Amino acid sequence: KWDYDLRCGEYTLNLNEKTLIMGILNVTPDSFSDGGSYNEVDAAVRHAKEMRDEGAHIIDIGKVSVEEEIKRVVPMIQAVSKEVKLPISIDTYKAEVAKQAIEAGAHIINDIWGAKAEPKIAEVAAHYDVPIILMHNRDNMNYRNLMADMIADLYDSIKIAKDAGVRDENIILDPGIGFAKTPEQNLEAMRNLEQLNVLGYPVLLGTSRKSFIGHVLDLPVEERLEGTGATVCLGIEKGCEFVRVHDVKEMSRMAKMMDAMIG
Amino acid sequence: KWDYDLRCGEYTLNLNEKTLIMGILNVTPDSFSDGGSYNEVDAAVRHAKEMRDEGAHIIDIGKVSVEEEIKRVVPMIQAVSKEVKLPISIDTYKAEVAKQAIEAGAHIINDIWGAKAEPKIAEVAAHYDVPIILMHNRDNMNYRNLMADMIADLYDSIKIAKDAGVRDENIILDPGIGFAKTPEQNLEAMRNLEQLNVLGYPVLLGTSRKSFIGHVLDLPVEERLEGTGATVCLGIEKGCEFVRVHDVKEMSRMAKMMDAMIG
Ligand SMILES: COC(=O)C[C@@H](C)c1n[nH]c2nc(N)[nH]c(=O)c2c1=O
Ligand SMILES: COC(=O)C[C@@H](C)c1n[nH]c2nc(N)[nH]c(=O)c2c1=O
Repeated sequence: KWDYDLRCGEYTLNLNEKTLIMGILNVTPDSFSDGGSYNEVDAAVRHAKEMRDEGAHIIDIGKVSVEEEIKRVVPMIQAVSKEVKLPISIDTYKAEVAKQAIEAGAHIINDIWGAKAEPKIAEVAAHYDVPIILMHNRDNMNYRNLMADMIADLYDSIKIAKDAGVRDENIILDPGIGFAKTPEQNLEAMRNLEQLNVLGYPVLLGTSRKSFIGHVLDLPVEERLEGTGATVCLGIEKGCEFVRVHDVKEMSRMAKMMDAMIG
Repeated sequence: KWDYDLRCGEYTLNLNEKTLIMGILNVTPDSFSDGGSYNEVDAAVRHAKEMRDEGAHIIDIGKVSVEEEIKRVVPMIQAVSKEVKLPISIDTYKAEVAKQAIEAGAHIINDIWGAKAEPKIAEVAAHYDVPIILMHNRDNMNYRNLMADMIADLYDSIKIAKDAGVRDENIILDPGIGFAKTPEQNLEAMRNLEQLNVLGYPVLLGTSRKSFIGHVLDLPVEERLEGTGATVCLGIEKGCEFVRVHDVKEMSRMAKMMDAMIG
């Protein structure tokens, strides 16, 4: 299906052999600290190592200014990248934060605003030649046709990315579940996820422990592993290449079993 | 989709509103005992109650002779049925065991041999007017076309059932995952499960903690919740009306989330 590999500098990711697991890193910051403290960064590193040991293929790291956001995240990327042999993505929508994070050692950019909040981030991406995840987002829930609108919206991000020099192969899409969508809309997007495929890019799903799962099951954030699991399984069936998750152990197993079944 | 309800005597099951959960009952027998002992039956009852409390819609209860099999199972059905307001299925392929179990208070018959080991069980079913689950089974793995063969095989069971007087509405099918199939064949059957639907009957999936999950994940029986989960999710996507499971709590949540998503 994919005639290319996601090239991530020193690491290469194969889009065909298995669903790729993106682990979500704890960023619990130290009070008293601007960033880089031993407690912050060591807690971070230990979590990255755990996620690595549990089957994570990527480590995702990401109010508050840009000056600060950098002081916070840069020390973490520097440490995790040295100590965890695994590609790193920076979870930011800010061009300068993305620039700093890549200089620090991040391999992938992860923009929850699909390059629309700071189009210059697409230029950063083009320049450094790193994959960029463009997630579906908007400031309203005023759709006329959820999926058609989503696809139009995502496609507007593809345009910004390609206009900036981003190679097709460095583009990944994200339905932006839990964003700018009612609970019912999130379920509808899940139900029709396979439609994103016609756009011709790898798809990352990010549903981990989200509010719509709590809304279906009526369970708090810490009781959402089974709901996340369902969404991950459905997502894999519908052709997604990555899943962004907190529970790396559990979701790796479900993903692996799904992979085996869908052949 | 279903213009009828599964009628189970005092209980009625709706095939449309949600995936129905069949909990698998522990039958840990007492040594020294022929059956009916306080420890056996109380352990059984407590488990049925737990499964009830965890979201189970049916309680499934089932070397060794027929005389004995009855002495073992009958006391359990009598107690569980009195004390757990939930339909009960007897897991047997023996006509007389099925007869005794229904007299005891079982509502559904569950035949892993699809009425081929003891065709008279279909007559028991017709007579008492209870739903019967016909599972796919055979004494060899010598297929020419797994799915086509399976469908032919299941259909041979439908014939035995209908020839005996079994109303269409009292028929449920089961792909018989983990039976007469290599690991690779089990995965293939999972992958193509939706094909069972053309037969026009409700489908029950029974994959809980099975060996093929252990074979994909390389994990022991007690470490198979995530694998079971995957198979349950896939199965629901492919149109199954029931799932037969050990982990009632966890699988109820995954099922419920799947239901919400697939609308
Ligand atoms: C730990 O989870 C979060 O930090 C919650 C939100 C803020 C979040 N951040 N970034 C994301 N990035 C992609 N690509 N897809 C997502 O669904 C997503 C999110 O849901
Ligand atoms: C606790 O699990 C078991 O007792 C293992 C086997 C023996 C088993 N018994 N009956 C079944 N009945 C239906 N309908 N579908 C099944 O997959 C199944 C089975 O897998």
